Amino acid sequence: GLSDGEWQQVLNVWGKVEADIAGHGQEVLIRLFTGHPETLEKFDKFKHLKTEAEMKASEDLKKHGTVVLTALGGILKKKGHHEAELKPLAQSHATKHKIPIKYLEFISDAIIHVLHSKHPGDFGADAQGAMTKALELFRNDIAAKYKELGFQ
Ligand code: HEM
Repeated sequence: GLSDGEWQQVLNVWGKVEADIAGHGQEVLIRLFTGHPETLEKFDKFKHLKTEAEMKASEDLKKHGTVVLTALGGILKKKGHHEAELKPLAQSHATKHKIPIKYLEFISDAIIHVLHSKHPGDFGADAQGAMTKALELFRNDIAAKYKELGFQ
């Protein structure tokens, strides 16, 4: 649950992402894959990537980064009223991709890391607080659907 002022911070930060969605999406996935190499094994189309240089050179990884952040941005713009947008993603990630909630924690922290890396000194403590709360809400509502499905 976020206040109006917190949502305003989230959507202000998101403007930074929308200026370069592919570059942000690429770096988020690279941070996930290099920090948590077990996550790469869930992607049949990226498991061939052995080095970060190959990851950086992969145009399909940048494409998928655009898909991921476009979906997340659509959810964030609903300011919590995201049941219709979130349900299909919860279902596909639990039942088809088999993504444990832990990996959603990993990618949430990766987003925070990338924002500081690309905007050092321009991602203030209030903005980090609000973005963190928004990603916690996203993860918590996914977790509720995971529990319904019995997925661990
Ligand atoms: C912010 C969190 C995430 C968002 C918004 C997101 C979004 C998406 C979307 C929109 C798709 C394509 C449609 C679909 O299959 O539902 C997708 C596919 C997929 N996601 Fe995610 N995802 C997220 C996190 C993760 C994480 C953490 C993992 C694994 C560590 C993951 C694994 C996958 C896989 C394996 C696919 C299929 C890729 C393919 O072969 O095309 N997702 N995701």
